[PDB]
Formats: sequence, structure tokens, C-alpha cells
Amino acid sequence: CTMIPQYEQPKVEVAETFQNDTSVSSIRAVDLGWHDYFADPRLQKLIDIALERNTSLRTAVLNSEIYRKQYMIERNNLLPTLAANANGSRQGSLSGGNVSSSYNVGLGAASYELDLFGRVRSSSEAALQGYFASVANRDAAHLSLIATVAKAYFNERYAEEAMSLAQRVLKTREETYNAVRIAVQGRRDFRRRPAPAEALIESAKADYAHAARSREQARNALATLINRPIPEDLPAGLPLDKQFFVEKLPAGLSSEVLLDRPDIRAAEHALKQANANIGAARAAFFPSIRLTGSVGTGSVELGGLFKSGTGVWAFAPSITLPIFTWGTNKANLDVAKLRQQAQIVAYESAVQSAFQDVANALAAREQLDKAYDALSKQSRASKEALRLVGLRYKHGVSGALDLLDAERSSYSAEGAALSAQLTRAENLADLYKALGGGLKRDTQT
Amino acid sequence: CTMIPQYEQPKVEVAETFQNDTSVSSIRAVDLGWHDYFADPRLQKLIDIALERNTSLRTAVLNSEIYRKQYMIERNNLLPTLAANANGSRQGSLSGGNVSSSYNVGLGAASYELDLFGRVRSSSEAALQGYFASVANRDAAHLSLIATVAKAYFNERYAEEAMSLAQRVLKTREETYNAVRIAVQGRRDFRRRPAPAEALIESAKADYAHAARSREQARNALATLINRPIPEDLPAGLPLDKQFFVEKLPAGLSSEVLLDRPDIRAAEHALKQANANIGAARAAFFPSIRLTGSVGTGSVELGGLFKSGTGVWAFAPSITLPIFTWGTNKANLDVAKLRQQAQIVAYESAVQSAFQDVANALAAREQLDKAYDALSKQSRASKEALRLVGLRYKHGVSGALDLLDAERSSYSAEGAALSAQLTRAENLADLYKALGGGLKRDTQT
Amino acid sequence: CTMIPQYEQPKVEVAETFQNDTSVSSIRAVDLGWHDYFADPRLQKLIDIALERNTSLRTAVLNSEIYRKQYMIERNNLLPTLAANANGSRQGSLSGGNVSSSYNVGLGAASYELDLFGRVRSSSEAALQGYFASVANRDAAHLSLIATVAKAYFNERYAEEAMSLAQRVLKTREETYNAVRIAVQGRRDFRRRPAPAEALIESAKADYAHAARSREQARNALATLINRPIPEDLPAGLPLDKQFFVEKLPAGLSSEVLLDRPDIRAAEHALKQANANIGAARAAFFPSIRLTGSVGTGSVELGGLFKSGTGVWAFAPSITLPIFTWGTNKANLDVAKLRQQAQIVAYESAVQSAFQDVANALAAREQLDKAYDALSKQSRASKEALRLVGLRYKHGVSGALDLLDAERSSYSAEGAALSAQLTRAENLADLYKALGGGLKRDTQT
Repeated sequence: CTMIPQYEQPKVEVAETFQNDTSVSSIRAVDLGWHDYFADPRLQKLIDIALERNTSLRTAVLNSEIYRKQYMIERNNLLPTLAANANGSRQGSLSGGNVSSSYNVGLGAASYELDLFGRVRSSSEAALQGYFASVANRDAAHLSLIATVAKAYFNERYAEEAMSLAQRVLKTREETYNAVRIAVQGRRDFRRRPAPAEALIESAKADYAHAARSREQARNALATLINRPIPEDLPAGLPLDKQFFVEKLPAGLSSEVLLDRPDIRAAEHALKQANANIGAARAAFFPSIRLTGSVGTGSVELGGLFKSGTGVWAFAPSITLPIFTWGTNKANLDVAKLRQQAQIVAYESAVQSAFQDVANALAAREQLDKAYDALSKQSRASKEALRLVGLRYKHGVSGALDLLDAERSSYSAEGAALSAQLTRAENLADLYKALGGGLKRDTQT
Repeated sequence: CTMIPQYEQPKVEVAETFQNDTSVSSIRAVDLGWHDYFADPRLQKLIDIALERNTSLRTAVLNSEIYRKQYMIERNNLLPTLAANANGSRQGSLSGGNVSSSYNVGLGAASYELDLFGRVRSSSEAALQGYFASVANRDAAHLSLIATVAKAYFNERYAEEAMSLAQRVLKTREETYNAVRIAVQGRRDFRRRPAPAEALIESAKADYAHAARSREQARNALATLINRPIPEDLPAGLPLDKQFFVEKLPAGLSSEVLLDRPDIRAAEHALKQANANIGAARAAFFPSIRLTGSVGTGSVELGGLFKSGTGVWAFAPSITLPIFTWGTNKANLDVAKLRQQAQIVAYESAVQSAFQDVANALAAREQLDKAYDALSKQSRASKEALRLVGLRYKHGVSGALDLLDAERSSYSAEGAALSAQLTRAENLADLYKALGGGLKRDTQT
Repeated sequence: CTMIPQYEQPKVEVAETFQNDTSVSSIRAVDLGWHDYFADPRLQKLIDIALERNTSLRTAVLNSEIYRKQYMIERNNLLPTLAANANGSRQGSLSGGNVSSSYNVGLGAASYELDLFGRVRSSSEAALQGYFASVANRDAAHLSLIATVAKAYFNERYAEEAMSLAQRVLKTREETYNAVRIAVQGRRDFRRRPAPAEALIESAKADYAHAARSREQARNALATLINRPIPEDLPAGLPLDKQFFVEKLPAGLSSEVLLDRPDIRAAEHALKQANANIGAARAAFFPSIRLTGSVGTGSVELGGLFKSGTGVWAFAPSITLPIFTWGTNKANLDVAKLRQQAQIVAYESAVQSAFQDVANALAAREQLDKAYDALSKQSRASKEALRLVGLRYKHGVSGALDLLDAERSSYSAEGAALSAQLTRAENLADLYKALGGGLKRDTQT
């Protein structure tokens, strides 16, 4: 009989629903394939190779394999190991008298512990739950990869557009600063013209560099995640506003969304493992029995080996039970119980963190949308203001400074739009990941 | 006799005083209870539940309990373990001749190592200092919790006021943008009015969102630290300028402030542990002695068991001393000495980091006060400028742009005041924590 | 014979060259001594003491020493351990009959495992490669120190100049705000003068504090890295533009630059270690042989000990071979192979990260130079604009606001130049470090 306590799931005090659920889509995030979630064909292609070559995933998938093997050897302790032990012995007197030789060549199993009280059985169950938890950690490593490779690609495309944004503002100032010298001469506060002229163009250059630099940092971080230098045959990609298929993931009930999270099911298996370790410590109060056996030829001389009459066998069953261990037996159980008491608060820590991981992602997608829409219409307005003054200068103006200031306000309000355009895209990848999504590639029946 | 070297505290080269001590209060930070340090009744309430339910603290307090148990079992190696070992044996010839059976059912202790040279004693001392250090780490986990839950609450209240700040600037622009159209018609650089009009209102909306989003992130991080969704029956709280009772903590002498730090006393116990491991390795040059004993009934047949005459006893004291170990004995000691040589530089690393942890907190509270006072009077000035122009527009003005620009300068200079109002509050919680404060709830006799 | 597989270096798919190599210098970064790389005599002095006293380096250099010792004891398993075991035994009847005593005092080696199949040899090789890898990690800890202490010093000097920058802008506003009241009375939009007047001076004060605070944080972090409070006898140092000797490091071929990196050679030794662990598991299919021997005096009474005729000796060679282990033998090898399969993907992860570590440092030094040059000429232009208006106000002006606005634009454009002046300097220290540089102090023959 085994002595492992029944598994009762811990009561994590947490809200039953999220105060930010607005979606109605049937398709769950976990159910949704990432290939049907991420839009950019370039990004879709990148994941397929990274999912095949990523070191962290390769490592995480190997560790789960050795935990399977470590389990398979622990289950083998329930079976007798057969060994062919051939040994010899020899005594003799120092003074120069007599000697004695005994040669035993035989086969036999040494101390098979008959697990009557599920001590080896429970300790083998720990190896299984240890493996089961590692598999879930392998899944968590799978989801963390797709989220990371996506957010690192969004940082690239942002910088791509950040360069081009500062590229054409260097081109639109190019046609104006030469025009500000061929234009009809203005006032003497024209001195307030080359200073912002320089201020616009030389900030635009500093921006292009920062963009071009962060572009490479995203480019290089991508080559690491795919274990390969970036290939050539790739579609030019889509802008940040076209990085996701039109869909917002639902997160129904908190109990529902907990089941999909790998890091959560990894916490219950690591707990079930600690339960098994109790069944091993609780069986220590019980007697342990061990069986020794052997066959073969016993002899005094090598010549007599394997000759008729020398055949012997053995059977030595030895059992034992501790009567007073000075509380050590009680103590080792207490440890096994505390080791398990820590796995329920680790399970609680896992849930409370997992809930927060989602509630933030929901609050972000809501507010990174409202904040983005504001910064976008601001860009449109500042762009419109630029065009109006763009005609004023074309006709009769008292200052290119007006037009020039309008260029910078339109440039700054547009760069601030790209900033929120990325932050919204990044969180979208986190929302998918933290919702358990990214498991399968394609959504199917 | 034991062979553990006497504990001499390492000489950490560090300044004796801090160049930022300005306080004169008798009440030490460590002596000061956090309930008498933190002002907000809402925050005071939050800590009491988090201190009872936090996972990280629950884990840290469990680990110190298993280190007590792991110690209790190591002290038990100084006592003989009694076991009732009943065993049987049986030999026999293969050809079909004779057999032999010997059944021994008895009681006895197996190999009690009489620790004459404090080898088990020292190795048991390591288990104690290991436990003593874990207790100090449990205290460091206690202090880190209060500091974290406080700084996470300040981030909430900041966002609460950040929303309301942008809320009324949306309300004050509301009454002006409708008024800027019903006002008497202005010039043609009125075109320089709706652009900043849009720029003010649409930045205020982007601010409210960022504030409302970071509000939830602080709200969610709070629900994690308390292992519970946030309750309802709570006082509305106090503003950031009312988060601390009027008091600045003193940090007298560097030697003085080192003693209160848990992470420091944890470094000396982890060192004392390494000292104990030397007393075990240094006793390896000495002979180890072991005692075997047993009583019970020896027999050839089960029937004879527990029948008169079968009573036997045993006493096998076996001692041994290594003569030449090929330097392995010297090597294992060298390791034990190096393992201890690393605990003094870990102690040094602990102190040099602990000193920096305080010196920064002192330099910050000084400069986050001077920088805050400047940003605050700037807000007052910009607010005053707004009111003056607020009357100009009310009478005879040539531009709502003046008034409108004054709104944004007053809004920006006020939001920059809240930013420094939080950073000053956060560091205040760190100063208390890094000074050893936060141990007891209430300051007492 | 040993059974450790030959070492074949993994094929890391990575670009052969960097798309940012522009230097032509023969002197490699690794070949270049840091004393000939870092310019500031104050910084050069600081490293020499930190390299002697840093805790993290002291720890890293100790761990490599214990790995040498742990190896030396594993090599000793190939040699017999001699022990002088003197033991006694005693049986007796409970009823009150007969007793029996046997006293054996002798010398002998217990179970020397004759390693015929390189099982101990291979397991000892793992201890060597484990040590070899720790040495490389000790080098990586050496390089990480110089990089860290340099970047922490640049942050200090930045703040030093940041304070002085805001110090003289408080001095130049000092002579103007008293002059703005003694100047001839201006218009009624003079109201648009004290608001930016306050805005300039009160931002300059907030800047000085932030600078003075971050100055101490860099000052304190420096005292930690050198395990000592900062001394006095030190040259005042050089500005950020004078922190490096005029030289840009070359990074020829990717294969070339991989060899200098300590973290890379640490990954191959940790791999070679896993190779050795296979030679131990692959030898488990083979029989293990063990030799027991002893000499000394056997007796029934203590008096007979060491008296003629009692001299006995022993020689018990015992060998054994597992026939069926239920796949456990195959499993333990599979683990040893998977443990090694993980060290090649850890080697791949090491390389892909090491390449990125350099490619970013190259792209940064290129773009942090172009972005810096732009922000610098912007400062010159804004400074020039200030002087021109500085003469306008000196003669006939309609607003100190013009001059006052010119002060802030010149102040802000100069502080933004120092910001890029530091970021460029920091990356320069990382480029040197990530290129394997910082090993030797002085570049030599």
C-alpha cells in the first residue's frame, strides 16, 4: 500500500473575473494559433525557424527528456538488478607458515528492497511529477519564445519607420533651408529662424542615428533568437498597424484562464511531487525489508570451479524497524510536510502573479489604445496645420519660422505616434502569451 | 575536544560616518515601528494583511523552519540509533545435497560514530549557523516586503492624482475651447490657436490613459503582494505629501548601522558556518571510531527462537586512522579553508553593498527634497502666471493663445511636481528599509 | 583504455564578418592593455586598486582554486588509500554461559577500484574541465570588472560636469535677473518674462540636484567596487571627451573574435566536461574490479597482539559485471549524452549571444558618434545664437525674453550634448570588454 495523500487543489484567494474583459470572440487565445494571430508574413516566417533553432527552447526541451530518463531509472528500483560477481580471497601467515584461498564465482542480486509500503513507489512518483512539471516548464519556455521574438521584431520595424520618418523630414527641410535663403528677405528677428532651422535638422539627424542604432540592436537580437544570421528571401513586412490580425482575445473566468497557463500546471505538479515525498517519509515509520540471493560455484581452488558438486545458492532476507530515532523519523516527515507546505504557497505565488500578468495586459490594451488614438489625431491635426501654413509661406508670409516651427510640431507629434504604436503592439504580444496563447501554430478543429 | 577556530570579525575597509547625516532624532529607524513611520491609514492597513499573507515571506519563514529541522537531525548523529533487525539466511547445494539455515532475530545499534574530535559536533554546528543565517534572511525578506508594498502603493496614489490632474485640465480646457469660438474674433495668427488647443487637450488625454493604466498596474501588483484581491472597507487614503509621519531617520556611525542590517548578520553566520566546516575537515587527520552492538536470539531453526539458551550479544568497537591519503586529507582541509575564505569576502561584499545602500538613500533624500522644492515653487509661479493671464483674457486680450499656453505651462509644471513628489516618497521607504527599519510594527519601550 | 569521445567543435551558424568593421589598427582589443586604452590617470589608478580588492573578482578567483583542489582529490581515486584499522569484537551468551573475543589490529587498503576502463579517469577529467571552465569564468569576471568600474566612473564625471553646467547657468541668470529689473522698462508682455525667468533658474536648480545626487550614487558605487572608501591623492581627472586614448578597436573575423572571449572558451570546457561524463557512463557496461588487502596481527587476546605467529595478511580481489539492469545502464548513458547535447546548445547560445554582444557594440560606436556630432554642433549653434542676442540686449532690445530664451536653448542643447557624450563613452568601454580586451594592464611585445 502507498501512503501519498490525495491531491486537494489550494484555495487561491483571487477575483473570479477581470474588470477589463470586453471581447466576445469564441476563439480563446490558447486555442488561437499564433500563425492566425500574427499578421506579418515576415514575422510568421521568422518564428518557424526560431521555434526550430532557439537555444533556450532546445535546452528546455532537453531538460524534460532527462527528467523522463531520471524517472525511468527510479521506477527500476522496484526490480531486482542481476550481477555476475566473481571474486577471490586469500589469507596467509607472515612468519612463513600456512595460507588459505577461497574462490567464489557466481551470479546473484544484491539487496533488492521489497517496497511493501510504497517508499520506492512514492519516491518514483516524485520523479514522475518532477518530469511532468519540467514538461510544463518546457511549454512556458515555448510561449516565452514567441512573445520575445515578436516584441523584438516590432522594435525593428519601429526603428525602420523611425528612420524613414526622420529621413523625409531631412528631405522636407532640405528643400526649405535652401529656399529660406532664396526667399525674399525678412525682418531682423529672422535671427530666430536659423536657430530653429538648425534645431530641427540636427535633431532629425540625432533621431535617425538613434533609430538606426536601435534598429541594429533589434536586428542582432533577432539573429540570436533564431540561432542564425538573418536570411534574404523575406517579404518586406508590414507596418506596426498591420502586425496583428483583427481580433481581441477573451479571458472569460479567472478559474478558466488559470488552466491554460503552463507555469500554473507546473506549480501543481511540483506540488504533487512534494506530496509523493511525504509518502516516502511517512513510510519510514514502517519496517524496510531487503532480499539477497546468489548462485554459482564455491571452491578452494580455481580448478574445482564449475566442476560437479561445487554448485551453491543463497537466500538472505533481512528486515529491520527503527524503534527510537531520537525524533529523527518525526523530523524527516516534518521536513517533507514543510517542503510540501512551501509548494502550495509557491502555487499561490504562481497564481497571484499569473493573474496580475493578465490583468495588466488587459488594462494596457485598453489604455494603450485610448492613449494611441489621442496621439494619432494630434499628429493629423499638426500635419494639417503644417499644410495650411505650407500654403501661407507659398504665397505671402512674414516668417518661414512659422512654417519651420510647423514642420517640427508635425514631426514630433508623428514620432510620438509611432512610440505609442509600438507600445500597443508589444503589449498585444504579451496579452496573447500571458493568456496561454502561442501553443499551436494554426487554429484548427 | 572540538577544532573550530575562534570567530574574528573581518576588517571591512569603509568610512566610519556618512557625509549626509543631518537628523538628530533619538529614535533609530530600526527602533521605529513602521506603523509609526508610514502615515496613510490605508497603507498601514494594507501592510498588516500583506505581512500575514505574502507568499515570499511565507516561503522565507518556511525555509528557516526546515533549517531548524535539518539541524535537529544533525545533532541526533551524536546519539545511537536503535533498530530491531530480524534477518534470516539460507545456503544449499545445487546438485541436490545439503542445505544450511541460520535465523537471527535481534536488536542493536549499527556503527555509532563516537565523535571524540568534534567532527559530528562541528558538522552539526554548520547546520545551526546555516539555520541562524536563514533566520536573518527571513528578516531581510520581511523588510523587503514592507518597502516593496509601500513603494507600490505610492505608485498607485501618484497615478490617482495624475488622473485627476489631467481630469481638471480637461475640464478647464473644456470651458475655454467652447469659449474660444464664442469669443470675439481675433487675428489671422489665430491659426496658432487651435493647434496648441488640440496639443493641450490631446496630450492631457494621453496622460490620463498612461496614468489610468499605470494605476491598474500598481493596483494589480498590490493584489499580488497581499495574496488577495483588494477589499472595500478602506479609508480613501492621503496624498503623497502625507504618506510619512514628520520624521527623518538618523544613521549615526557606520559600525552602528551595520549591526541592524539582517543581510549583514546573515553574512557572519554563513561565515561561522564555514568555520564549523573547518572543524570537521581538521578532525579528518584524526582517527574515527565506531561502535557496533546487538542482542537477541541466534538460531538454526525458527522454533528455537526466543527459547532458553539462544540469547546472544555483541560489541564490536572498530577504529581507523588514515596514514597516507596522497594529499587528499590536506586538500579537503584546503577546500574547507577556501570555502571560508570566500565567506569573508562575501561578508565584505555584503558590507560594501550595505553601506552603499544607505549612503545613496541619504544623498537621495537630501537631493530629492531640494529638487522637489524647486519644481514645486515653479508650479506655483506658473499657476500664478496662469491666473494673471486668466484675468487678461477675461477683459481685453489679443490672443487666447496666451491664456491657453499658460494653461499648459501650469499643467506641465504641476505634473513635473508630482513626478518628484513620488520619487521623494519612494526613497523615503528605502531609507527606512535600508536603515534596518520595518522590523516591529509599533515603536515601544 | 579510456572511452571519452574526441572533441569536435560545434558548428555555430553565424556570419563570418561584422557589417560595422571600420578600424584598421593592428593592435587587437584583447592584445591592447587597458592602461593603454583608458586615458584618465584617475581612472587608471582606480582600476589598479579595484583589481586588487574587488569582492566579485576575489570570489571568482577563489572558486577556480577550489575546482583545482576538487580535481586533485578526484585524481587521487586512481591511487590506493592506506588506513591503519584496529578493531575488536566480542560475543557472549545472555543466560550466563560463554563469551568469545577476537581482536584484530592491522593495516590495509579497502576496495581500491582498479580503473581498467577509464571510469575514474574520465570522471577525473570532468573535474579538470570543470576547473578549466571555472578559470575562464574567472577571466570573464576580470573583464566584467574593468568594464563596470569604467562605466561607473564615466557616470561620476558626467554628473561632475552636469553640476558645473547648471552651476554657471545659475551664475549667468544671476547677472541677468537682477539686470532685468534695473533695465529700462519694457512692454506689458513683460509678463512673459518672469515666468520663463523662473522656468530657467528653477529647472537649473532641479538639474543640479539630480546631477549632484547621481554624482553620489556613482561615487558610492565606486567605493563598493574597490572595497574601500575613495582616497584623496588623485589627479582631478579628465573630461568625458578625454577618457579614451585615440584608437578604435578592430574585430576582424567572427571566428577570430570568438577565441578571445573567456565566456566562449568556458563553454567548450564545460562541453569537454560533459564529454568526460560520457566516458564514465559508457564504461558502466563494463565490469568493475576492486581490490582489498590487509596485514597485521590477528588474535583472541590483547596480550597475543604483536607477538610471533600472529602475523596475517589478506588479498581479496572482487570483480562484477551487470547482466540485465532493466535498461538503467542504457538510461544513464542516455542522460550522459543528453547532458552533453545540452552543452553544445549552451555553446551555441554562448556564441550567438557573444556575437550580438559585439555587433551591437560596433553599431553603437558608429551611431553614438554620428548622433553626438549632431547634438554638439547644435550646442555650438545655440551658443552662437545666444552671444548674438547677448549683444542685442546689450544695446537696444525689445525683450530680455529673447536673450533669456536664448540662454535656455543654449543650456538645454549643451546638456543634451553631455548626455550623448556619456553614452558614447560607456559603449566604448563595452566595446573593449566585449572584444576580449582588458586582460593585461599594459600592451607589450
